[PDB]
Amino acid sequence: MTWNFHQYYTNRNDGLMGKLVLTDEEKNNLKALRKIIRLRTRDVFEEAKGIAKAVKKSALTFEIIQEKVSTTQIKHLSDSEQREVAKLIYEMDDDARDEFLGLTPRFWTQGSFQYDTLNRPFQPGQEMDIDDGTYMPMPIFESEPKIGHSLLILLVDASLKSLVAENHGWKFEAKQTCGRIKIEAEKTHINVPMYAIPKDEFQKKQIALEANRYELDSENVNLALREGDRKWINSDPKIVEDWFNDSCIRIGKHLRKVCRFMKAWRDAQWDVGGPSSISLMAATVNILDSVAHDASDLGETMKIIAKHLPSEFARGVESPDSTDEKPLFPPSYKHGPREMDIMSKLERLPEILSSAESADSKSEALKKINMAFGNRVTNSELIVLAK
Ligand SMILES: CN1c2c([nH]c(N)nc2=O)NC[C@@H]1CNc1ccc(C(=O)N[C@@H](CCC(=O)N[C@@H](CCC(=O)O)C(=O)O)C(=O)O)cc1
Ligand SMILES: Nc1nc2c(ncn2[C@@H]2O[C@H](COP(=O)(O)OP(=O)(O)OP(=O)(O)O)[C@@H](O)[C@H]2O)c(=O)[nH]1
Ligand SMILES: Nc1ncnc2c1ncn2[C@@H]1O[C@H](COP(=O)(O)OP(=O)(O)OP(=O)(O)O)[C@@H](O)[C@H]1O
Ligand SMILES: [Mg+2]
Repeated sequence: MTWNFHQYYTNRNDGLMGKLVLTDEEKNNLKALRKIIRLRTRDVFEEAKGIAKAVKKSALTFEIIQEKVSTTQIKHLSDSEQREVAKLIYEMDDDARDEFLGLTPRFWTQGSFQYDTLNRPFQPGQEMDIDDGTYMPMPIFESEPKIGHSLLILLVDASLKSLVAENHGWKFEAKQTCGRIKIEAEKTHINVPMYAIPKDEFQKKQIALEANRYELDSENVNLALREGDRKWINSDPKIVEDWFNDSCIRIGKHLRKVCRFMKAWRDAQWDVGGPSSISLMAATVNILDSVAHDASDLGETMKIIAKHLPSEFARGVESPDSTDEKPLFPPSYKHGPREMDIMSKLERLPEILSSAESADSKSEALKKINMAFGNRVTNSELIVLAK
């Protein structure tokens, strides 16, 4: 007997899609969390700009600057951090100070929350994440921007830390590409990567936008590296977003669904680790662009995807952004223990899907396919006998 799994995957209630898509409680909870961080980040920058504006008018001692800082939200930084902030503001150039007084922090969400691939967590320790980037409109720079890299990082840290001090169960964590607020009890964390963009082009596009009811020069979108050798690196997140969105248009609405399923499979096989979300997306896109498939039957499509995935990761997965210094996934001749473990799981997937298809009953078919996605869908009646 052959079983069809289309309803198993796509049913918005009892199906896998029904288990992966965020509830209104979780979705609005993430939006509220993002709103709080955006408000605080802007308020913190205004407080810092207020101190700098006082400096501009009447010359203040470094002593007075440090006491002003201690009263603001910057106080939630360490004593050494508070002092450097007061030092940077005090030792700031006259021309550099004018640039800062006009600094306007902007925000734009990237990642799965933006292109709607965000799944509900499965195993303990797994969390939902919002990738809300902060943009700093400044003049184009080559090496070091007008407004210091150190100052921008500290002010963002102060904003995040000030929110942690106001919430039990919240914790701050610094990664290489962003600052992070972790909410363990809610299985949630928000990442805040900082970018530098051309102020002139930003104002231009903003003026045209408001009058019409717009991506800037990609080479001038600089990501701030916290612990890296380089303070800045040209990493435009818009490249990945446009790539995936264009792929969804080119391939169809079933692309986001199958991408969710592979990520759910990833969450089921590893409590932590496994292939990156972007690597799964890129590989899946390559398959649906090269191999014929039927969107009306995502059960067959997933089988087709699982069949070709191992060869995709073996070849190595190229990044949608050619600017990337590394591929999303290494080729076979560069595989270590980590990649071999991933290859082992990938080769196992198609066997699991086939086994579930040849099960003796709906009940048996459910638990077999649940080997790939874990126990989420409990309704075996979603599985129908193949015509
Ligand atoms: C990203 N971007 C980008 C560009 N170009 C290139 N090459 N790379 C880039 O990364 N161009 C545009 C943008 C960079 N420039 C801008 C970034 C942010 C803003 C701005 O006014 N943001 C608003 C919020 C936008 C939002 O919530 N938006 C919502 C969308 C609507 C909603 O969710 O309700 C959201 O963030 O989810 C704000 O700061 O309050 C204005 C311009
Ligand atoms: N160019 C480039 N961008 C990346 C890479 N990895 C992550 N990013 C960016 O970082 C953002 C967040 O990526 P992830 O959180 O790992 O992927 P995701 O789609 O959010 O997956 P989940 O977080 O598991 O839902 C993405 O929107 C990408 O733009 C990479 O290797 N190259
Ligand atoms: N090439 C890149 N360019 C810009 N940002 C990136 C890039 N790769 C990852 N990021 C950022 O890092 C986050 C992805 O996290 P990563 O894959 O580094 O593991 P992690 O979440 O740091 O692991 P852990 O949760 O154990 O700290 C994304 O939210 C993204 O904003
Ligand atoms: Mg993410």
